Amino acid sequence: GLSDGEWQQVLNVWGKVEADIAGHGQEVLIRLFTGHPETLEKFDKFKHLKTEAEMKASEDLKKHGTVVLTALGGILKKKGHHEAELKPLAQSHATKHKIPIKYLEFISDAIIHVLHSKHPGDFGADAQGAMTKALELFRNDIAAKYKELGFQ
Ligand code: HEM
Repeated sequence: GLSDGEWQQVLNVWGKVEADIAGHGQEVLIRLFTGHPETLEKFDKFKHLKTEAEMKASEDLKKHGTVVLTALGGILKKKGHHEAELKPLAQSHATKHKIPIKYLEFISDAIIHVLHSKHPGDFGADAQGAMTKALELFRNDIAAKYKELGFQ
């Protein structure tokens, strides 16, 4: 649950992402894959990537980064009223991709890391607080659907 002022911070930060969605999406996935190499094994189309240089050179990884952040941005713009947008993603990630909630924690922290890396000194403590709360809400509502499905 976020206040109006917190949502305003989230959507202000998101403007930074929308200026370069592919570059942000690429770096988020690279941070996930290099920090948590077990996550790469869930992607049949990226498991061939052995080095970060190959990851950086992969145009399909940048494409998928655009898909991921476009979906997340659509959810964030609903300011919590995201049941219709979130349900299909919860279902596909639990039942088809088999993504444990832990990996959603990993990618949430990766987003925070990338924002500081690309905007050092321009991602203030209030903005980090609000973005963190928004990603916690996203993860918590996914977790509720995971529990319904019995997925661990
Ligand atoms: C912010 C969190 C995430 C968002 C918004 C997101 C979004 C998406 C979307 C929109 C798709 C394509 C449609 C679909 O299959 O539902 C997708 C596919 C997929 N996601 Fe995610 N995802 C997220 C996190 C993760 C994480 C953490 C993992 C694994 C560590 C993951 C694994 C996958 C896989 C394996 C696919 C299929 C890729 C393919 O072969 O095309 N997702 N995701």
